[PDB]
Amino acid sequence: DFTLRNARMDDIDQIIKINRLTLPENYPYYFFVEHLKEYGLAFFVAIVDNSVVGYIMPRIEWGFSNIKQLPSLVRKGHVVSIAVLEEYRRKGIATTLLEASMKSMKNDYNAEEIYLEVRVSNYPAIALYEKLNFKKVKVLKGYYADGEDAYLMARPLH
Ligand SMILES: CC(C)(COP(=O)(O)OP(=O)(O)OC[C@H]1O[C@@H](n2cnc3c(N)ncnc32)[C@H](O)[C@@H]1OP(=O)(O)O)[C@@H](O)C(=O)NCCC(=O)NCCS
Repeated sequence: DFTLRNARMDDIDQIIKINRLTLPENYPYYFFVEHLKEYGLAFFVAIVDNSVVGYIMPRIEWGFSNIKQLPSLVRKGHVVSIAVLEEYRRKGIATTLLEASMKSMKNDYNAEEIYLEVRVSNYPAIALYEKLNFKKVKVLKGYYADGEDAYLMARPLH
């Protein structure tokens, strides 16, 4: 009962409201637009009833590796943001978004790994990443503004 496709500039508003509704980290419009162009092949939306109800926003970076079994310097895919509207959760959306984005990160921008930051209290997110074989590879102490820690979580791509 849903549909995956690459993000397009007319989704930006839907993407923004979802961001505003779901998350405390509320980037200005131009931030989504810029990533959408730079890394659009790996930028996906989830669609139900011709509405956007979930999105994933990537950045591709180059720098030091997060993971033991990778080389020192690497191309890495950074999940900057991912949200699904509360009404539509547990229906497999965030798993699919991550999978599409990873496949793209790998085959479109040559990522060797994909990492992210997640609040240590965000149990259902942590559960989703571990299920897709992300591992906790660092605890960022007092990472968020309120002072909450994050786990940096990461996973190689071959
Ligand atoms: C809710 C959220 C964590 C996952 O979205 P989702 O669409 O439900 O993801 P999925 O349906 O693909 O869930 C797949 C797995 O993630 C875990 N998971 C997802 N929602 C969960 C929930 N309420 N409770 C416990 N585990 C959950 C589970 O391990 C699930 O596996 P399973 O259903 O086979 O048992 C998150 O992506 C979201 O939409 N909103 C929360 C926003 C947030 O706090 N952080 C997002 C960026 S850090």
